Amino acid sequence: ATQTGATWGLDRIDQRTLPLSGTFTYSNTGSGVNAYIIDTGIRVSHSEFGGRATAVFDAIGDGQNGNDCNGHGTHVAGTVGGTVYGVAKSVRLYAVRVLNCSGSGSNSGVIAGVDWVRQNARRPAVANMSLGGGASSALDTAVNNAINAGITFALAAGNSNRDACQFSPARVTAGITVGATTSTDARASYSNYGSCLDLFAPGSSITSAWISSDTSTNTISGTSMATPHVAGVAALYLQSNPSASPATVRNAIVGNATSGVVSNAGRRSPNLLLYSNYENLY
Ligand SMILES: [Ca+2]
Ligand SMILES: [Ca+2]
Repeated sequence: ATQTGATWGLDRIDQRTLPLSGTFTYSNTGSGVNAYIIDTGIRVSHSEFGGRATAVFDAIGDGQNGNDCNGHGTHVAGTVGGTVYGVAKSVRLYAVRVLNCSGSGSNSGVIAGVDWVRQNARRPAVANMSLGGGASSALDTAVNNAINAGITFALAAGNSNRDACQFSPARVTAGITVGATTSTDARASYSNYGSCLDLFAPGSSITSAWISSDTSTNTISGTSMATPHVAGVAALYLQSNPSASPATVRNAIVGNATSGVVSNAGRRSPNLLLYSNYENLY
């Protein structure tokens, strides 16, 4: 299927080279795949989700019961799986709320959320963590444990224009750690960089769902916006390869990526940009 009038980040990932086509083509939809959005929640009623999003976990305890009162989680969910703004347009989406209305949360609550996904995820599964903070061996361990249980993790690199290896969970090697690019294929000014990245994806001026209403949208930037394009592609891959381990998924995403197109990628960064096209028997 080919989507016309596609937003730029989707437009970019289905092709190797610029210029943008205005189109996003996909052969799969992530039907049958489960995507756990570890974030500020999801406004599950949003039109973008068509009933495919549900709230499953909330460590904040403010009475939202997984609903998003920030926007970030909804926006991220929309990039993974929204009808118009998403990569994997039939994926199931699950709100694992570990951040509050200001996008803040205890480390303990984040670990609880990861561990909930380890124990309760429906396979095949992808988890998205567009969040981070200071180095935390406990959180690294929770993420490693969940990956060892068979769940692919997409991890934001962070937004300090620093080496990502200083941050958790970006420094978890087994997770797919994602830096941000702009529409000109430059590394975004704020993107973290370095050898803990796996690849880059579109992260600046990304349009997706928001929380002001069930038809709202917002256009924002971050490694938080890059990450869900990777999670989405992982869902596309997992629909065709439902028993694939996280190592196999990571190798398939990194091995398919477009090489050499990211400008100013930063010291020791892999010069690789997400690419969504996988071939199939006919
Ligand atoms: Ca395109
Ligand atoms: Ca990693």
